[PDB]
Amino acid sequence: MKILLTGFEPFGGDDKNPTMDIVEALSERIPEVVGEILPVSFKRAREKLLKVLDDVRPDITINLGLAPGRTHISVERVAVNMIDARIPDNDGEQPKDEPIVEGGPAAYFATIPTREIVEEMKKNGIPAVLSYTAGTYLCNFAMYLTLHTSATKGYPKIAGFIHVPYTPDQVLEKKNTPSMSLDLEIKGVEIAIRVAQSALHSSQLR
Amino acid sequence: MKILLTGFEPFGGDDKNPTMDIVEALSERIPEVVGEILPVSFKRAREKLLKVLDDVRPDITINLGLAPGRTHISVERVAVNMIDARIPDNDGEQPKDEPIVEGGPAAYFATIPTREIVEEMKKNGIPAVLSYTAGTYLCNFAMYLTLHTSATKGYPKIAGFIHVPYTPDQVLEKKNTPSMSLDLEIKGVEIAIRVAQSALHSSQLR
Repeated sequence: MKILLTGFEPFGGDDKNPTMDIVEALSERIPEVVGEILPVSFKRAREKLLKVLDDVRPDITINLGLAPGRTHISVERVAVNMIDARIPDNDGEQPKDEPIVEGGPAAYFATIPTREIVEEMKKNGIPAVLSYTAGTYLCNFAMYLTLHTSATKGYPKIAGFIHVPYTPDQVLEKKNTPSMSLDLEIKGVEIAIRVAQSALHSSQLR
Repeated sequence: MKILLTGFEPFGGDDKNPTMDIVEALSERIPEVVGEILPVSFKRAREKLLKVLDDVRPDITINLGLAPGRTHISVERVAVNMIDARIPDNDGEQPKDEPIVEGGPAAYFATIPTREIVEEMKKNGIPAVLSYTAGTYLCNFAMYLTLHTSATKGYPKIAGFIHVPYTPDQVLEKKNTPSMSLDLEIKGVEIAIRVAQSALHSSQLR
């Protein structure tokens, strides 16, 4: 089984994006994991994401993103067919009210076992919650494209998106801004991978 | 031209729901507006909502709801086919991971001119913003059923959901809880009605 784990480069004024640290950490420890960091660019991310999906043909894909300001790890359930950039991307583009895929469904539900993943994280002492909006920026963009490729091409078999809070080192000068240790974030994503992996495996042994 | 405006009864501990005041105020002021207050009950709200839609055959339906804690009026763009009650309804029912309509689309986009409505509210000094999650409780439930009825039965022609903050009288004992005057909320919803009305009329010209 091959597992694609994607992350994103820094953006919006912050010099770091912890998803890069997570992807690097887990790809190094879990051999079945293939890591790819996407640029915060609608144009370039679309090309890069679709290319890796095609080249790797992963069985499972879990997209990662940083959610500045969130307090818990968020396991996304809904990807919407909409681009509405409240801020420009790293290339300066700021598209609004444009579909991600012309004629595609208004939304796609995540296919990895989202609730099971959230409960497993909590059992391990990790603050986690289900989320019904992944935003309408690059994160939602990657989530939708991944689920759309699954629905139309058959790969990955299942997929989802996980948002993580700022790590402590990112909020030293940010008042009233929540954070979560990198170690907990890595553990949470590791749990997400394993739970999705187990779920898919058992559905293939029937 | 028939416009259906729906609201909700009090719930979750609060003894008042400002949408009732809004619906009453606008129905008395605008002849083409028919008002209906839905119970905060998945079972009874489905019954009541579908019945009123059938009896009224509105051309436009704008569902209203109270969003405790929000700072601005929220013009919803996405209704999801999911019931995930984080708290029970007034009937003690707390369904989770159940579709609203079996086989229905994962989501329905609001069809009233959402961005135009938000911008017109702002032009009139009313804090308003687009929202991509109406929650997964009774509000999203009504939003989805309304848009689903539009898509499958033809009425209403266009629809959407608008969430309003608590009114000041509701947060006197609530710490760090935002509110908005009833007068502004009524004005905002009136604007939504007029803008939607104008858009529908213009789309039927030439």
